Amino acid sequence: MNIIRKMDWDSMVHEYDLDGSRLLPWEGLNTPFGGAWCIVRPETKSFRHSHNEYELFIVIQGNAIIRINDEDFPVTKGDLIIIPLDSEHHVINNNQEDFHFYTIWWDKESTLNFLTRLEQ
Amino acid sequence: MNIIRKMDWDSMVHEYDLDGSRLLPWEGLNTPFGGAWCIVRPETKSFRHSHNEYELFIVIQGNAIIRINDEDFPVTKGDLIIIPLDSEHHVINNNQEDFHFYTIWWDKESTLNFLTRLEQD
Ligand code: NA
Ligand code: NI
Ligand code: NI
Repeated sequence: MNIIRKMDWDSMVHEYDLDGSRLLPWEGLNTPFGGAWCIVRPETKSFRHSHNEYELFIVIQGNAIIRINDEDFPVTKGDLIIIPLDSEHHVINNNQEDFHFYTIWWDKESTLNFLTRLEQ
Repeated sequence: MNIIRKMDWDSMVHEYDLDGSRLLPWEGLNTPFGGAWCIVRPETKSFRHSHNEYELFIVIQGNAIIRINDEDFPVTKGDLIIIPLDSEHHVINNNQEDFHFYTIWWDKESTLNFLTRLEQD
């Protein structure tokens, strides 16, 4: 089982108009949530969407405006954002510096699935 | 409820020899995990402990050493670290700049407690 994953900034995967690195798959790691390290590149904005799976953002570097429903939030390093269920959300980076955040998402399914694997 | 919590660094609570900002409590937030934004100050180390709970570190800023049962894991921005269950873990910051990481921890008690809450909600 692998304790450490060194970040490889050369193998980010573009998805939702951002460049990310997903937590999963990770063999041996049983979690009740999913995650991703996300980079919104300068002068861009991520794809807008909503969903039935709880989510929060941990703001790591840079500055962005985060738009939830029709509202905007200035955000910066250290800020936490909880996205309400059924909310359109996306991230706007107007700065000449990459915007980094980590997202964690979870629901009933992911939590039960964690419990099942500890059973088995 | 609160959609956003702006970080105030001054309000961090010192514990295990680091400065932390715990996620919980957060009214109306139901999670199957806990967590915290942690800073190991320059030229300091955190309090070593072991536990049954699962735990993951997301390394945010700075360079530092995670010692897990005496083997040392050098880490930087972007690295992720799983803490094996019951391991003897702490964080060593030998240089001149703050070391930041986010810890997320979880167990059967926290997941089941999350499920019980939706059902009660
Ligand atoms: Na600093
Ligand atoms: Ni989302
Ligand atoms: Ni721990």
